[PDB]
Amino acid sequence: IENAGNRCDGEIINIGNPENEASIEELGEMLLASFEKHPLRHHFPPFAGFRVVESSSYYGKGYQDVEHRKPSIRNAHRCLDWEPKIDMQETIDETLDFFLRTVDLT
Amino acid sequence: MKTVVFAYHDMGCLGIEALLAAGYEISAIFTHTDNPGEKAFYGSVARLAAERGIPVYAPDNVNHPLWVERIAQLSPDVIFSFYYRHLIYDEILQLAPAGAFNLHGSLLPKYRGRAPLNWVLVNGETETGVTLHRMVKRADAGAIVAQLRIAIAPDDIAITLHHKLCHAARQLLEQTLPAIKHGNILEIAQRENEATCFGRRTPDDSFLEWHKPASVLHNMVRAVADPWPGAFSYVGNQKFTVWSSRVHPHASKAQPGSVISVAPLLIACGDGALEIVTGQAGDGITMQGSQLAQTLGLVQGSRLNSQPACTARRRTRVLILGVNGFIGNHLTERLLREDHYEVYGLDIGSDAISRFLNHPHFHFVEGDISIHSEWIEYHVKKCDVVLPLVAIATPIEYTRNPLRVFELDFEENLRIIRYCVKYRKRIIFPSTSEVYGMCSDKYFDEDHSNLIVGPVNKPRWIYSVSKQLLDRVIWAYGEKEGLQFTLFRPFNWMGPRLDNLNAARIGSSRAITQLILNLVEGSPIKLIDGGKQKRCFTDIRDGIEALYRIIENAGNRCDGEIINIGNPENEASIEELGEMLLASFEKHPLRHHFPPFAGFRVVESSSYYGKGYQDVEHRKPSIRNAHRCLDWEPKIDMQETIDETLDFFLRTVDLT
Amino acid sequence: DKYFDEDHSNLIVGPVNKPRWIYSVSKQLLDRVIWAYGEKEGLQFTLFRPFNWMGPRLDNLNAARIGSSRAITQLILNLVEGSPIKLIDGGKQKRCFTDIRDGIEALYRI
Amino acid sequence: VRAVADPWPGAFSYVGNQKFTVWSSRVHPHASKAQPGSVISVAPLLIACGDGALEIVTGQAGDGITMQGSQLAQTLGLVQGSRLNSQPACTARRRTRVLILGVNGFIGNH
Repeated sequence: IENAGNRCDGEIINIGNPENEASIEELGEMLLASFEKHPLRHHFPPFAGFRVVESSSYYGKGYQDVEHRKPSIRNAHRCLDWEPKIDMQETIDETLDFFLRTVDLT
Repeated sequence: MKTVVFAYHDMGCLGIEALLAAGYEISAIFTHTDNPGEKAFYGSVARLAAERGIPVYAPDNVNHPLWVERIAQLSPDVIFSFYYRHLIYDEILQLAPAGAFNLHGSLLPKYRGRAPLNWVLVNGETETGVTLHRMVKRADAGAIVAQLRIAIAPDDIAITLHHKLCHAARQLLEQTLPAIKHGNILEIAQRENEATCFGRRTPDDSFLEWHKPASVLHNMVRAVADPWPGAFSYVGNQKFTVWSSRVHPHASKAQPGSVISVAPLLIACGDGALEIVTGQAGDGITMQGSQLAQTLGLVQGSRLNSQPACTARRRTRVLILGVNGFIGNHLTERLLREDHYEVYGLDIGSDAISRFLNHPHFHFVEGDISIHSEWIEYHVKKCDVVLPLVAIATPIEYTRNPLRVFELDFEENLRIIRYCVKYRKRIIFPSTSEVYGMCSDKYFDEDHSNLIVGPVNKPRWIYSVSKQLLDRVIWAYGEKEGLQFTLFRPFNWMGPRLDNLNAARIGSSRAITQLILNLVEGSPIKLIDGGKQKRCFTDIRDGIEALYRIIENAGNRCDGEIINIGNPENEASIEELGEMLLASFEKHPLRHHFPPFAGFRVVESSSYYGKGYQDVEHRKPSIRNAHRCLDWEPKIDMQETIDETLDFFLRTVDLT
Repeated sequence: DKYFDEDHSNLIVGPVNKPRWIYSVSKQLLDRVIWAYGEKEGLQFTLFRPFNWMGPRLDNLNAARIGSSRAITQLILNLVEGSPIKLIDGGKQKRCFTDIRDGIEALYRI
Repeated sequence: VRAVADPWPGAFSYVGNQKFTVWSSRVHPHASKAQPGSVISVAPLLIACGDGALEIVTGQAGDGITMQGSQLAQTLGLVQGSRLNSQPACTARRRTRVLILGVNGFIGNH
C-alpha cells in the first residue's frame, strides 16, 4: 500500500514463508511446552493409537496437489525489501492463547 | 348396500377390500390421503391401491360447507372416522340417524386427542390396539364397542404379522354386521372416571434428550421392530434415522470418550453405550460406520451433542416495515418482552416507539418505502421474518388521487414481496378486511365468501382490488416457488395509540373517535335509526396476541393460511357505544360542556341518511381459522377497551 | 344483474384460494388504472368489452389444443368425424353470440 | 401392449387434459359392418376402430380405478360416447429450428 517510488505497479508478489515448514507441528513439540499454560481445567493427558492414514487426508487422482505448496518470494524481496521474521513457534502459541481467550471459560 | 367411506392407509385398503368382499358396494369415496413424497422410505401405497382399484383423490376445497351438504344428501346412515383431518362442528352433522364410529389407535381414555402411536410409545406404554367408539360431544369418551387384543410374539415375522392382521380382519367382519343387526354390542365395564387430558403434541418434542431416563431407550428398542419410522438423530453435521440398534445392559461409564473398537461402532455415553448399527441419512443408504468415519473425518471420542451452540434461544430477526404505526408499535412491545427476537424497523418517525430506541436490540432506522430500497433489500436479505405493515388508507387518497394507492400500496408491496422470494424469507402480509366489499354474507369467511366490488368507474374500490390482487400473487408465489406466508386480516382493531390526530383509517373504519370527538363540546349526532346498524370491535391487546402467535408458528399451523382476527361476538350499536361512553364519562372531566347537549334525545327523528349508499352495514368476521390455527379466542370485553381508549385519549391530551 | 351494465353492475369474484379469478382481477385492476390515469394526467382512452365475438378465423390449435376457447369449434369437429352432440350440464344454458363483422364495425368507429 | 406389462405402470396416453394408462387389451376379428364409434350392443360393450379391432380391458385415468371405460366414466364423472384420442403430429411432426449466430463463417456456411 505504501508503494515507495511507484515500484509495486503491475506486480504479482506472493506473500508467504517458503522456509517455515512444519511436519505435523513436530508431533506437538511446542504444544508439549505450551500445554502447561496456567489453568488446570480440562487438562488431562491424551491417549495414543493409529489405524490408517487414509481417514485423515485424501490421496485421490482428481483432488490432489502434485508436489508441494512452497512459494517463491522474489518480487517481495525487491519491491518491498521484505523477508519473513516470525517463525512457527510464536504463531502456534499466540493462536492457541488467543483461541483459549476467545471462548473465555465456558 | 350403498356406502361412503373415509379410509386411509393399508388399514383403509384392507377395510375397503373386506367391505367389497362382503358385498357392500362402495358408491363413492372422497378422501384426504395427500401422502406427500409418496415413496419416501416405503412401498407405494397409491399405485398399490390403483392396481387394487381404490379411487384415491385429494380435493382442494374439501372444507367447503356446500361439499358437506353434498355428502349429507347421499343419505349417510352411518359415519366412519378413520383418521379424519376435519374440524367441522357437530351441529350440522347431528342429523345422522345411526351415528358415527371412530377408529383410534390408542388406549382410551388414557392420553386422549390425536397422534396415538407417538403418545403410546413415548410415555413408556407396552400396550396398543384398536378402539372403536361413538363420536359425540364427548369426543374420545364414548363406550368401546370392541377392544381387540394382540399376542406378544418375540419371533414375529412379516408373513406371520400379515396373516395375523388378515385373521383379525376376519374376526372384525364376523362381529360387524351381526353386532349391528341383533344389537349385542355389550362392552366391558371400564372406569371412565380416570380420564386425564394432555393435549396434542408436535414432533419437535421427539428430539433426543440426554438427561431423560432410559424410557426413550426402551421406545427406540421397540421402534427398531418391523418397519416403524425409526429413531431420528442429529449429529450436527449429518442427520440420520437409525433402523436398528442393540443396547448393551452395562452402564459402561469406564473412560468417557475412549472408543474400544470401531467395528462395530460402540461408543460410550453418560447413559449406557451406543452401538449404531445401520442408519439412513434422509433418502440415502445404510452406510456402515467405518465408511462414515473415513468420509467426514469424524474425530474418534467426539461426544455427541443434542443441539449445536447458538445465541440466546435463537434470534429470529423480525423486519417490520413501519413501526411508528398502530400495529408495529404494539407488536414491538410483545416481541421485545419475550427475548428471542431482534426487531428491526423503518418508518417516517419515532414518535410512538421512543420507548424502544434505547433497547439493547430494536435497531430503528428512519426512512420511507420508496426512496430507501437498498436498506429494505439488504434487511430482507438478513432478517428472518418480514411484516409489510405500511399503508396509506386515507379516503382523501381514495378520491383525490387514486394514483397514490396503487404506486405505493400495490407497487411497493409487490417490490417487497419479490425480495422475500429472491432470498427465500418468510412474510406475514397484512391483508385488509375491505377486500370483501359489498359481501352479502353474515360471517365474512376467509375461504368461502365472495368478493364484491362496484364498477371500475368508482375510484373508491381501487384500494380493495389492489390489496386483493396482492393476496392472489402471494398465494401464487407460495404454490409455485415455495414461499412461506400468512395473510391475517385485522377486523376493527381498537385500542390506545390509535391515530391521536384525526383517526380515520389504518386501524379501523370511521365509527370510533366520532363520539369521543363530539364529547369535547361537539354536540354528538346520535342518529337512532339511520346509520346506527351494528359495529364489532377488537381490542389491540387481543389482535396483537393473535399476531404474535402467527409469528410464533407453533407447529407451522399458520403456513399458507388466511386468518381473520376479529371479535364477531362483540356487537355494539352506535347508541350502545354512546351509552357506555356516557356511563364512563363521570370519572372527572365533567367541568367542560356542563350542559349535556344531545344527551337524552329519545324521539325518533325522521331524518334519513345522505345521498350515496356507500356506508357498509354488516362487517362481522368469522374467527374459525384463528381458533383452529392459533387456539386464539378474544377475551377482553368492550367495556375494558372503551375504558383504556378513553383514558389514553383524555389523560395526556387533557390540559384541564 | 340480468344486463351486465358498464357503470351500474357490480363485479363479483370468488375467494383468494381459487387461483382461477386472478385473470378477472388482473384485467379489472388494469381498467381501474387506465381510469385513474385518464383523470389525473388526462389520458385519452376507451375500454371495449367483446363478449362472444366469433367468426371465421377464430382458432384451430389442432382441435383447440385441449379445448381452450371451445365454443363452437368442437361442434364443427363433431360434424365431420361422425360424433354425437354432447350436452354438458344438460344443455339447458342459453348462449348469445356476436358476428365478428358487427364487432369490427363497432370497433372501427371506436 | 405386452411390452408395458409388469413391473411398469403401462402404456401412457392423453385425452383432453387427462392422462390415462392402459395395462392390457384384447383383439377382435377384423370383420366389421358398422361405423367406428357407433354403439349397437351394450352387453358386452363393443366399439369399432378405423383399422383392426382392439377392445380395452383395463385402463385408469390419472389416479383412479383400473377398469373398463364405463366404470371409469361413472366414477370420475365423464360421459359415455367419447373416443380415445392419441397425440397428433405423427411422422413429419415439425421441422426442428436451428439458430446459427455467425452463419456466414467457415463452419457456419458449411
